Amino acid sequence: GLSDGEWQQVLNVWGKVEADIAGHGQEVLIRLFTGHPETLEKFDKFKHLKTEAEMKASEDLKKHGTVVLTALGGILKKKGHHEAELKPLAQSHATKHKIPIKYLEFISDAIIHVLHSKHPGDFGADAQGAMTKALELFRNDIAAKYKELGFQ
Ligand code: HEM
Repeated sequence: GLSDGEWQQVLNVWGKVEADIAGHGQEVLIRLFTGHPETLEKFDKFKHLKTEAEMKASEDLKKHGTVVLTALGGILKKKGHHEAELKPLAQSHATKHKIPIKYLEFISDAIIHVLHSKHPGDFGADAQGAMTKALELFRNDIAAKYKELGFQ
């Protein structure tokens, strides 16, 4: 649950992402894959990537980064009223991709890391607080659907 002022911070930060969605999406996935190499094994189309240089050179990884952040941005713009947008993603990630909630924690922290890396000194403590709360809400509502499905 976020206040109006917190949502305003989230959507202000998101403007930074929308200026370069592919570059942000690429770096988020690279941070996930290099920090948590077990996550790469869930992607049949990226498991061939052995080095970060190959990851950086992969145009399909940048494409998928655009898909991921476009979906997340659509959810964030609903300011919590995201049941219709979130349900299909919860279902596909639990039942088809088999993504444990832990990996959603990993990618949430990766987003925070990338924002500081690309905007050092321009991602203030209030903005980090609000973005963190928004990603916690996203993860918590996914977790509720995971529990319904019995997925661990
Ligand atoms: C912010 C969190 C995430 C968002 C918004 C997101 C979004 C998406 C979307 C929109 C798709 C394509 C449609 C679909 O299959 O539902 C997708 C596919 C997929 N996601 Fe995610 N995802 C997220 C996190 C993760 C994480 C953490 C993992 C694994 C560590 C993951 C694994 C996958 C896989 C394996 C696919 C299929 C890729 C393919 O072969 O095309 N997702 N995701």
